[PDB]
Amino acid sequence: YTPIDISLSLTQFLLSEFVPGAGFVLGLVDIIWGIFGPSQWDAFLVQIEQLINQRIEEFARNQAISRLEGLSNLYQIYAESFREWEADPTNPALREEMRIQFNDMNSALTTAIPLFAVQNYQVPLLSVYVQAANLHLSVLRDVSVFGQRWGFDAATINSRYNDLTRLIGNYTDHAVRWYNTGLERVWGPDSRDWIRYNQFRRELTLTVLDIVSLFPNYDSRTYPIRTVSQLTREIYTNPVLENFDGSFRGSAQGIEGSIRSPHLMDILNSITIYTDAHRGEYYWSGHQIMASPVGFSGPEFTFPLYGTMGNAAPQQRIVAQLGQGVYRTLSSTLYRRPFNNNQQLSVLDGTEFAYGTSSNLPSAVYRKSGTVDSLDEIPPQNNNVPPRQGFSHRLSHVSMFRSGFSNSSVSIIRAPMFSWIHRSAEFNNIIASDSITQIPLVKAHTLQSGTTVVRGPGFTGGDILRRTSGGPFAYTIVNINPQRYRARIRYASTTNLRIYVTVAGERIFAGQFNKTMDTGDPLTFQSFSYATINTAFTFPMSQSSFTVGADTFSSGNEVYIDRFELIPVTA
Repeated sequence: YTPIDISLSLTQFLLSEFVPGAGFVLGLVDIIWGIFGPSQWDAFLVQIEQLINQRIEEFARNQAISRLEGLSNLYQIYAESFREWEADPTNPALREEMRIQFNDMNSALTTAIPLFAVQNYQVPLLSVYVQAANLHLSVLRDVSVFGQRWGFDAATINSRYNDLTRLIGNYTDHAVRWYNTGLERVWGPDSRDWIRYNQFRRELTLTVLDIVSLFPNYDSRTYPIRTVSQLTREIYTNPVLENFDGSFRGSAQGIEGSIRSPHLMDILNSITIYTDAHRGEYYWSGHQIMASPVGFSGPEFTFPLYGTMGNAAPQQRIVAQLGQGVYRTLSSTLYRRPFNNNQQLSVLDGTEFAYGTSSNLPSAVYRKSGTVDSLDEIPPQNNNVPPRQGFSHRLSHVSMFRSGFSNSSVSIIRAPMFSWIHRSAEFNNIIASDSITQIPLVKAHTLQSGTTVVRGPGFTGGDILRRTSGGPFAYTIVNINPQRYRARIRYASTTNLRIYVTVAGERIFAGQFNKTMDTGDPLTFQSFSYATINTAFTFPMSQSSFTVGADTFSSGNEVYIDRFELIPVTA
């Protein structure tokens, strides 16, 4: 029912079944554009108005909704026209309609996008804007790969491809511009301001940012074959903070500060919870987390203590990661609002950890279960299977916003922050043939000195690595699935430089590449480019080591790398 439900089901369709044809077009109508009436575009608008406390003026609101329902009729016609032509691609009448349907569908999308960027209303119309933007690029990709078989000429086919590459950027820049602007207009000093701030961050990551991160994959000339992306970013939930209503007039920075800093991806192995108690009320006081690197090549590190190590109950409540990991939490909150030390409480007295499998697997119950369901905020991506099987995110970290002490404090809050990484972020770095595999560099094993993980711009799928002086970036383990590959790095830089790759520690291939931006410049879609290394190579071992670095530039510049790509040579 909710747009967050719908956007996650669309994201997986754009990750797994992202090959063009009749099946891809039949999918867009069956998830988004098959809606009759306005009851689905209304909900897509309400989900952001309810968040920013401002409704779109009804003229621009009806005009945008009716413009969508107009596109919804046109694309259904375009869809059924595509299906007829694929079943018989020689019929001249089917090819003529195919050219006519695209020319009408393209022009009608070009005329409809301005209605989703109305003056002083671009932020609420954003999820609708990216929905229409995703549709415009898909049909501009169809002509680049099928237009020559429809009857289009080389000149008009090439003209539409330059529209494809230009709009992958201008749509993205518009989305990140008004995501950041909308994020700021909600951020505030007090507690309920942060709740609105993190909810805006969570719901628009799922309904906007996760979709825009896949726009580059429509480039049929950059990705001539199949490609798979990995969303490594984390989004957060707080059962204690979100379940109650009263705004704790304290620190929104203190909560945001309790979020972990940009980091390499790690697999949450286990968590040990310590239990304190106050006036006959036992609760989750603190915990300790153990995690492992991507793949499992290194040992497992343990994080410093979160919270206080209370022994009101035995510490033995260690919870592991099994099956596909933890997909869902059912927490129970304990509040205590006395009347003017006299302790206040804002803690948890129980949480169920549900496991992801295609079969039965019993939960991990800390003390007891509750009805503060993370599934209500992390909905599943597949709905025709039980949520345990069709989950969209896996638990990756459990930090905590903490405050107060049982000794000498009047108020106490122990609210763990649940970090949810996307499911597409695989446990290991699998390198596949017959497909262009994308490994975001945050999936690396270790960083070398002088390499910084920095918050991503918003369109890369996650955070990125940064370096300001020549040297290796990170060292990552790969797994290969008679094949040789071409190395391609998506990078940003303020200087001409040399990007190199090192395979198994021995052979090393490099290349001279160009700068993309000036110094003191925001990270824009145009600031990123593809640096392809010419020579192709093999992997000695079935599990290899892959180093990517950059040098030959004056110190004091900025070099960003989002990911590297491995391209099969045969295809």
